[PDB]
Amino acid sequence: SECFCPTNFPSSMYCDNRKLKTIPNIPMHIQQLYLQFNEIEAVTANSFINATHLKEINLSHNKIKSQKIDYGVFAKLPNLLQLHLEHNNLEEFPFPLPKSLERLLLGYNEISKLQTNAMDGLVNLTMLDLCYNYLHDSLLKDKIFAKMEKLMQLNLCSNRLESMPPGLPSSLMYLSLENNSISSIPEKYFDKLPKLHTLRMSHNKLQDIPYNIFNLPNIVELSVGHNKLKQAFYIPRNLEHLYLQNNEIEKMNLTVMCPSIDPLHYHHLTYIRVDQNKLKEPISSYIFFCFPHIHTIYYGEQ
Ligand SMILES: *[C@@H]1O[C@H](CO)[C@@H](O)[C@H](O)[C@H]1NC(C)=O
Ligand SMILES: *[C@@H]1O[C@H](CO)[C@@H](O)[C@H](O)[C@H]1NC(C)=O
Ligand SMILES: *[C@@H]1O[C@H](CO)[C@@H](O)[C@H](O)[C@H]1NC(C)=O
Ligand SMILES: *[C@@H]1O[C@H](CO)[C@@H](O)[C@H](O)[C@H]1NC(C)=O
Repeated sequence: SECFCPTNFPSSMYCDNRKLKTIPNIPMHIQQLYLQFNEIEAVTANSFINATHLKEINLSHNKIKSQKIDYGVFAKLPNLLQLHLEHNNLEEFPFPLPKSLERLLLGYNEISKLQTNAMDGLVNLTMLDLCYNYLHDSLLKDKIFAKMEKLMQLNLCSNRLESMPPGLPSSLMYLSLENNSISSIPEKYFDKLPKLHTLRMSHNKLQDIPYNIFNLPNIVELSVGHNKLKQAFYIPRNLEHLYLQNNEIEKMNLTVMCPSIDPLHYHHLTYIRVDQNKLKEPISSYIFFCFPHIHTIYYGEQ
């Protein structure tokens, strides 16, 4: 009676936006369970005991605390693929979790603790969202993501990181580190991240980055706005979108951006954003000969 189970979508149960204080008893045939936007504090075993076929649980926008999640409640679900726990009051990374897990969303919590080996076995994880938490470098230093060899997307934005996370898996394609306090990137950091397509590092403290740190063969989006960069750098062939707003750039040195034109493979660059730098004039018109696909250069004010 508290939830709605449509007869035409019989494996789905909607318990969302109902001011629920507790998770109701879940029938055994339920595969998609929506409990978001409630006032739930605890996740107890008694609610899930027969619900062995759960593939997706949304518990986002609740008041769940780490200490009120019963041991094993998620881990005993052998087909759980997706777990949403964003917008809760979690202080630590939840464990144990089932190894079937593919997508785990933990954004907007208070995660400041991450137990040694908490990520082990999550070898099927493709998406991990930890944005808006309290992570700091010591939690990540032992290469904790390294065995997640299917991980495609890692969101670590709006945390308390001072360094680039070490030993990220080589599968990774999307890395967000926006709104941390990262100031350098170590020399060969990207050597074992050849699949990186999207790198978001806006709102950090980047300044004296290595020459050709961003010479990345599969990068498509590079977002380094609101940092302290003084110079342009070599644009890699694959890049399409470049976000450089709100840095300390006096001139975009076109020769550094493009030292040679190869007319058999033109660079893919399509979009540059450079507003709120210290540029006196537009970039040299010769940019269009190295980057023939440029459709927009946003200058705003400087
Ligand atoms: C779940 O089913 C078991 C039988 O495997 C039963 O003992 C238990 O009481 C049931 N739980 C419910 C209806 O919540
Ligand atoms: C991971 O995914 C594949 C199917 O894509 C499956 O065969 C394998 O059993 C899964 N591993 C775990 C530990 O759930
Ligand atoms: C940075 O993160 C803090 C919390 O860590 C948040 O309040 C702030 O808005 C964030 N800034 C941006 C630009 O996202
Ligand atoms: C471009 O960069 C090179 C090396 O940093 C330098 O020799 C040259 O003067 C620069 N050209 C400009 C700023 O127009």
